[PDB]
Amino acid sequence: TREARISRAKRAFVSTPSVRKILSYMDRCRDLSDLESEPTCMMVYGASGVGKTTVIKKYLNQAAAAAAAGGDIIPVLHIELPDNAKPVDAARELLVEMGDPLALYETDLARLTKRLTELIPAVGVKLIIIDEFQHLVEERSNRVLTQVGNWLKMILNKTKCPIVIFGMPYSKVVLQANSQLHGRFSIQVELRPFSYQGGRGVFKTFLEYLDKALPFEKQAGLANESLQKKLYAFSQGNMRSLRNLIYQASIEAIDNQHETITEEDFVFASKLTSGDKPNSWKNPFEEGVEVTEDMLRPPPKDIGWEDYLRH
Amino acid sequence: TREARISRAKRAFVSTPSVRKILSYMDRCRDLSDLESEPTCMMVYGASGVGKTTVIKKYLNQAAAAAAAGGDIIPVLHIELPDNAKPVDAARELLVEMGDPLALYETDLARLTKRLTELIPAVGVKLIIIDEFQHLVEERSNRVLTQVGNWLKMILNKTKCPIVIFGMPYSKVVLQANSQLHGRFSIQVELRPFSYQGGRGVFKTFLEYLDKALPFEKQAGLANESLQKKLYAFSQGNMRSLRNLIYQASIEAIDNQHETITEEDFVFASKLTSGDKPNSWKNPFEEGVEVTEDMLRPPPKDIGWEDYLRH
Ligand SMILES: Nc1ncnc2c1ncn2[C@@H]1O[C@H](COP(=O)(O)OP(=O)(O)OP(=O)(O)O)[C@@H](O)[C@H]1O
Ligand SMILES: Nc1ncnc2c1ncn2[C@@H]1O[C@H](COP(=O)(O)OP(=O)(O)OP(=O)(O)O)[C@@H](O)[C@H]1O
Repeated sequence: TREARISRAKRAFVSTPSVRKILSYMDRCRDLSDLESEPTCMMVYGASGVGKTTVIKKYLNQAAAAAAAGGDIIPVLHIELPDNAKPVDAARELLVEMGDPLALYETDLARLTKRLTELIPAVGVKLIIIDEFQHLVEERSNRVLTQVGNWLKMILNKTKCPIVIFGMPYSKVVLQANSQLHGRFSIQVELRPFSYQGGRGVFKTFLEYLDKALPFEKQAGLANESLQKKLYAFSQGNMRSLRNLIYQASIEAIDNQHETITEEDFVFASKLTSGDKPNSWKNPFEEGVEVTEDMLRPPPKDIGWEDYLRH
Repeated sequence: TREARISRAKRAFVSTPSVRKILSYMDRCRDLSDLESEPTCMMVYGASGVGKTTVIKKYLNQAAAAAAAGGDIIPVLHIELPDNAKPVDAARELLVEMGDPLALYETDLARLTKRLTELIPAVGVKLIIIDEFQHLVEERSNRVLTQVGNWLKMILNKTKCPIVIFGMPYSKVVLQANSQLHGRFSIQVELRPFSYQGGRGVFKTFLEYLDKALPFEKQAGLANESLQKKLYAFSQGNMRSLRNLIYQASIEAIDNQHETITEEDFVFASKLTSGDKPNSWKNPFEEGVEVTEDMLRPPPKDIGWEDYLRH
């Protein structure tokens, strides 16, 4: 098995230009906010499985590895909002995250704000990052709760720490609720999936950078004339499922004697990870499924919005 | 009676490949976690009576027999969470378990964390194992409490000891509560019951290894053409009830003159241990009950989830 090759095949990262555009903007946000005056407050979108958490873990690596190895400073922070977040609920988890506090046996929402606003200059927080903004909409109706939104405006105007919010593409109507939240968050971006399969794409260079990143030491055989056809036939532009199927083929090749990912084990990888796909999506690998041109069609605009049509 | 034969008939263990897969993964977790950097933190599932406690007692035998006979080291630990566990409640029982402390007349949850984090390198804990993770969901509603979850993340990030959590299959939504708990627990497995009765199963080899493991010195007569039919008719794939009925037949055979388990005393064993079964489950042994093919049907996916539908 040689589990080093397995973990080294799973932990692989390809920097598409949108990702480095993002990380450049967050360093821009980090040492552009001067902690004297009003911050910049970027907002990042992206659908399910487009690489968001990988982006922020890249960011806390390249921004906080040496400063977390040096001492208890914690300049950048990483937060997910729990579902249907009460303002005291999000505030207390954001508080027990940073520092070494006890911090949550009292739930009073004024005195823990006191403790968090005295601690946010005490350890020297350079940036606060929130992962999951779509948790503030109701399940069965599309009312949105902005107790946490006005609380986040309060902690923004209290201490001038920059905030970078990630979230689903349907989570922006929450920002359409509070207009002061809408104006305070100026930079919204678009981390949409891979667009086309027609040729000379960013998809190409991503694919062959992943190919040299793979643990097989000669060639992976991928990013070819017909392979990206069935690859884009399998995953829409969907980064998580593409990488998942690729990893599930790579483990199958390293289970036995195999020199590269080839045409006997990539099929069984299509057999496993075909579960999340819809019924009208077509299964292209086993016996005779040639792929029409309309099925490599680019992803629509409401690609991170199908959590929202039904209600 | 000859109670040696009774205890030697009760304490019998058959290593199906999923069990040795597990124990290989926990030795992998034990001396893969280096106690310098971030651990691996496996999670194990399994329904009621699938052999979990037997697996961990096998593990503390084969991992800690000689080191517990040598001195007070206690490298591996065994913990069950009490029901509706307060963080101080789970922490104090995890504390009085290891070492020889007094440890629970104070319930302060900061200073006992102090004592436990100075003691976890003092005795040299190699691994902490928790049995019962399903105790953190509410009875009447499906709110889950994650005071203990964030406390377990705290003790995970404080000292870098690997943690192996066992639990019910419906207990994974608790891990879906905290996303940092979800990401910190990477390896989740599937200890599901025995799948089919159709032939050439793992069930076969398990059955005849149990047959040679039985105290009768010629043959047990089991694992035959028609016996596994009524065996899988009695127990679904359910290891506890299968082993229980087998033991209740073996005691009945050794109560009087009997040379093997046979067709007069195995019936009375079906008479006793038919209580836990549902009403629509069919009782197949007494007079004329031939078993249809649909009743050897494989167990469903929500087989460890019927504690969860009603609320
Ligand atoms: N730039 C990249 N290069 C290689 N693999 C990537 C890249 N970005 C993401 N992946 C893969 O995609 C998978 C999904 O990542 P991630 O969870 O960050 O997406 P996401 O949009 O945050 O999904 P979710 O929002 O549901 O968490 C990861 O397992 C990772 O291996
Ligand atoms: N590999 C095995 N070989 C033989 N017997 C076994 C094996 N595994 C389990 N058993 C039998 O199954 C019974 C139930 O064991 P165990 O309690 O570990 O299951 P469990 O899933 O932990 O149940 P619970 O979770 O309710 O404690 C035991 O009495 C044991 O005799």
